[PDB]
Amino acid sequence: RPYHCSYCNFSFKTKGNLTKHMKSKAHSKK
Ligand SMILES: [Zn+2]
Repeated sequence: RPYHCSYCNFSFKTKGNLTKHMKSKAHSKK
């Protein structure tokens, strides 16, 4: 999908959600 984590394979539906992943201390402060 046009929304795949920059690490995991957590495929979201929109930027808002995907951002929620990068938002938390997941792993993408870069
Ligand atoms: Zn991830």
